Amino acid sequence: GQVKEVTSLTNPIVKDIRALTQKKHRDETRSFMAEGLKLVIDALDLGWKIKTLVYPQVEQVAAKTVARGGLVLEVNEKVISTITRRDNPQMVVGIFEQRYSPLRDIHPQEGETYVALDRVRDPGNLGTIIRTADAAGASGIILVGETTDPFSLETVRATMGSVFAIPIARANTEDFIRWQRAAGVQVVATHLAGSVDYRTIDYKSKPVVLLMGNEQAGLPVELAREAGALARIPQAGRADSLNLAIATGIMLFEARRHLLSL
Amino acid sequence: GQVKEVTSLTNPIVKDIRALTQKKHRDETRSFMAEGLKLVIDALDLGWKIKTLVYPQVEQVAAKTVARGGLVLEVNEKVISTITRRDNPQMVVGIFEQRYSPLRDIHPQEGETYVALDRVRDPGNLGTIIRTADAAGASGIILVGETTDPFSLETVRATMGSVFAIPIARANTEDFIRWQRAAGVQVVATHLAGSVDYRTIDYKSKPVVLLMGNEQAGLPVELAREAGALARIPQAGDSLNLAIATGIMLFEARRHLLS
Ligand SMILES: [Co+2]
Ligand SMILES: [Co+2]
Repeated sequence: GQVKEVTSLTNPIVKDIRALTQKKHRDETRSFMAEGLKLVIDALDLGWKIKTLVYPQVEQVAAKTVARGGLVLEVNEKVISTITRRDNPQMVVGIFEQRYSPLRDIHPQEGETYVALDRVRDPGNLGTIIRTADAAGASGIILVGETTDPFSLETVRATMGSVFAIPIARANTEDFIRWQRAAGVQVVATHLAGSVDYRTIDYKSKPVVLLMGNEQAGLPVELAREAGALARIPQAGRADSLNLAIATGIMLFEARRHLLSL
Repeated sequence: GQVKEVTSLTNPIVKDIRALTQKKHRDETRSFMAEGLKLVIDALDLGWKIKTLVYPQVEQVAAKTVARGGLVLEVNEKVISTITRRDNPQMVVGIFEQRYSPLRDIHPQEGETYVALDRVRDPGNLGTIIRTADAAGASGIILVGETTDPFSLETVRATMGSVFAIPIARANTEDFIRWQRAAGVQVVATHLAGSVDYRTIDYKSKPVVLLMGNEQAGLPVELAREAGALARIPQAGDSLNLAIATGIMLFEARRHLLS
């Protein structure tokens, strides 16, 4: 690794970072950006691999970076707010390697809760669910099919750091169904048609996978057939008009209700 | 003539619609924008005053609009995109009168829950909370102190139309405390110091007001002190998004009344 200074937007290295706004670029580098000195520090203690740092504590992190084998760019106020796209930005920004837990290395144990999200499309929702799942003590997030990107700048930010702290797995629909069948789990799916009251469900017998549907479409029948129980949250009309993050939060706090205490 | 065609983005009438991005014009006209044919329809059925309709059922809405006093504007898809500021926008847009309920006219009763937000600042939080309180059967939202505007475009959007369905009141801290003290309510405030587990509080004896602190400062002493109970949500290792936390509160306060 090495240190190097930059003040030009046209600089080769800066073009590469800004290109992480785009999904296709991030996928090819398997990389992503996270803003915040503190967050950068916490990420390192949790075993995240850092590729580039950008900006007194500042100086020992720069040290740790070069030591494991990656770059360090000192920069002007105009560059940092270009790459992070904020008029008034943070002084520090790390570029890390993405990580996904492979689905077949997940073996749910007693007391555990996972949240599986079928074709989640809103980065706000995805990031808020990740944070909430971490607050609630879930052991993992499983992204099923084509979802919005958990490592995009907008999702990461809405995690407030929880992206570093709870594992995330991705799978197509077939592999997910196979994994769930063989995992010995109670799959609780929110799905209006065929439902029981979320509060009457057995969350204690087996590890729980909470299966949530896509914001607009909801779960398809093939996922919904895979469920041990179909959940609804009773509302003041016969409508289900809950934001996906909110419903997901409600479900996490009920499923772990018997496990969370003051 | 109440129906009228416009081409030019320069056309005065289109500049005034775009002025509803500024808070000051919104406040002095008392008006605001809501996008979507189904939303405009539901607003008209819920009895909101439409000032302006911009664009089959469209024909039906257009006639409710002339019959209730409003103006109709037929326009190019360029025009519609420029007032919104959204790629691929809805094809119908309504401009409505703002409606606040005065606080003094709310007399809470047994089985009712209200949400009070202390200087909420994020438009997406405010909007999802309005929508969630609507879904849970809450009877009112109470904006306490300086808050983000519930009738901004960003808040209205995040409500999914719920801005039309649940009353909104606004009050300075002092009128809230005055109201609350005379209203016969159990105020349950999310606040860490002095708090109990949200699940052990008494949500049955009195109509409940859930009081949710500002996202970073939390509740000022004046409000926390008045609360009948201080609540908290047990977490693994205190940092829920305001709106998630409010949803969880609402669905516990109303746990005994929803089935
Ligand atoms: Co590339
Ligand atoms: Co004006």
